[PDB]
Amino acid sequence: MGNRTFSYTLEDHTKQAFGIMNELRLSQQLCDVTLQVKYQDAPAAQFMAHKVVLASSSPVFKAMFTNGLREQGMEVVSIEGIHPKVMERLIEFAYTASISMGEKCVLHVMNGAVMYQIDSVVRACADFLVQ
Amino acid sequence: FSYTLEDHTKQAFGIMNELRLSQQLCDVTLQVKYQDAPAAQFMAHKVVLASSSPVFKAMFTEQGMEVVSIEGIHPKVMERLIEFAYTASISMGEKCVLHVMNGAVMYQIDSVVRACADFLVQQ
Ligand SMILES: *CCC(=O)N1CCOC[C@H]1c1cc(Cl)cc(-c2ncnc(N)n2)c1
Ligand SMILES: *CCC(=O)N1CCOC[C@H]1c1cc(Cl)cc(-c2ncnc(N)n2)c1
Repeated sequence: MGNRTFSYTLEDHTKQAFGIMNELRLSQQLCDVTLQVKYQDAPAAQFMAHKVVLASSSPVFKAMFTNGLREQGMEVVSIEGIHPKVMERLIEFAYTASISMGEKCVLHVMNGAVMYQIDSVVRACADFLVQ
Repeated sequence: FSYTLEDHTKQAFGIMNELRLSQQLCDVTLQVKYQDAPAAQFMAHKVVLASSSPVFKAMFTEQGMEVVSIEGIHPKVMERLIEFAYTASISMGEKCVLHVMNGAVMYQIDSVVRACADFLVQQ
């Protein structure tokens, strides 16, 4: 009584939500950006995604997408300086909160994570290197 | 090795909520008309609303900003549901729990329905 308002956090929710966002990415629905990842004259690799989700993972993505002006349809964004396999895992991280690596690719991933200022991935890579 | 950063989705939602409140990257405007109350507009991200509700997901699955009209749900309810989608938290009280529950039912947001029922039964 007394017009008091109560708040309730639903603890399973953000994990289920990200799962749905990842599903939509993989079925290429609602996406508004296509990344064209050109590295060292390999053929360009394409990844579709949602700007709001990439921005939520990376201050670099957030600045890129919120700063200028385009046609507010599907934007094709040229990306250089990072291997597509690295960018693939950084996108997967933004949508899953998980990242996989091996001895042969941890430095690659760390380098990408530094470049996109994904601090939590940088720290996971560090953890991996030291063990 | 595989890592899961257990705090990440909470932090990400924080940022998406910030972008919603600053009206950045939004691709849907909900125009909500109820009874005699003033019309309200809510800008959001279709992918985030879809993440919260099978009804929003079906609704959206067009290019650019889409203006979508909704009738027969009070703007304050819709506002609570949007806030939930971006925070994982729902607010209610004695005099609006049925209204929030109705909204959650309509949008098939089962977690929120259950939280409303829990609240109602506690009274
Ligand atoms: C850990 C190694 C690994 O799993 N893979 C997957 C299959 O492709 C090769 C290899 C890999 C993974 C990543 Cl994330 C990056 C790279 C890579 N190779 C060369 N140059 C760069 N910049 N990255 C290989
Ligand atoms: C719990 C009651 C409450 O917190 N509020 C918030 C401030 O506005 C008044 C009141 C409220 C909240 C909600 Cl979610 C809905 C309504 C409402 N009033 C009339 N008709 C409808 N459909 N909803 C009031």
